[PDB]
Amino acid sequence: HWGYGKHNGPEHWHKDFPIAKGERQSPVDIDTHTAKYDPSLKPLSVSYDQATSLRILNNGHAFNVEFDDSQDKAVLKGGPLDGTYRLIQFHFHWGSLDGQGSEHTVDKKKYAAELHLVHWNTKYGDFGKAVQQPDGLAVLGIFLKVGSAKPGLQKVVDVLDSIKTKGKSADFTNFDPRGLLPESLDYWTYPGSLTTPPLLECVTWIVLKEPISVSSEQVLKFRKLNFNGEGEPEELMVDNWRPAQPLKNRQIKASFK
Ligand SMILES: NS(=O)(=O)c1c(F)c(F)c(S(=O)(=O)CCO)c(N[C@H](c2ccccc2)[C@@H](O)c2ccccc2)c1F
Ligand SMILES: [Zn+2]
Repeated sequence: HWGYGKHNGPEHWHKDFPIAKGERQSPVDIDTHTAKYDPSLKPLSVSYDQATSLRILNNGHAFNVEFDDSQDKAVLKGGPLDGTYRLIQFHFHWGSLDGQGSEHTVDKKKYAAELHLVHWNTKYGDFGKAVQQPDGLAVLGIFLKVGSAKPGLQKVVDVLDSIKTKGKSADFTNFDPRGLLPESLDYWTYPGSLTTPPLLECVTWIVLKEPISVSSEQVLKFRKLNFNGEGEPEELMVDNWRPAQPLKNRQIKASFK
């Protein structure tokens, strides 16, 4: 039922998922002056050299690229994390215009889009068990601004015409997610939640300070996707972001300054 429109969007999600009004909901505005530099935070370790992508799917909310996570390959650790987290999928959130689209904001600034690389804690054995845990997931968030093209994105962009509508999927092998990272791994971190139903409070968020640049043409291709299925009226997949939620009790920590 849920989606991103007037009658089913963010302001409605609490009826099916009352945690929507919980104490550790995401995204949030990152007030960069209030974030605490934490000298005890470790550099983030991103090891994606053996990542194995499997498919790409239009799920009617966004598109996912899912990875084979049955071996110890693409892993996030260090930073604020205890233990090892395995990459399972990435997706994006983006706007109808370049001035909105991100879920997190930085001093109220919205970016054109936001990339989420979703990892589960290997101590829980699989992602379905990990989402039931308060430290089950680590999501790496990367802002996108419009400027110069991101060459590492173009393989994604060029397959989107094959998954235009809800339910469509394709083969999507040998995609290297290292091509979506910025130069710097400096980050903010805080405890939060999934930003889509079921909104589980299971995520350690790690948001990189440095955005990647993508071209205007690359993001225009995201905006040609459809929310609807094949043979329903066409509704462009745009503005699939949840707005910032109350920070409540929480402290955002910075790895830098
Ligand atoms: N922004 S976010 O990172 O919070 C987020 C999304 F915004 C998002 F769009 C997805 S999605 O799979 O692309 C479509 C909505 O379910 C998921 N996918 C969930 C997921 C995938 C892999 C491992 C854990 C969670 C979703 O598929 C899910 C939710 C709850 C329980 C199992 C799986 C997601 F986690
Ligand atoms: Zn997301």
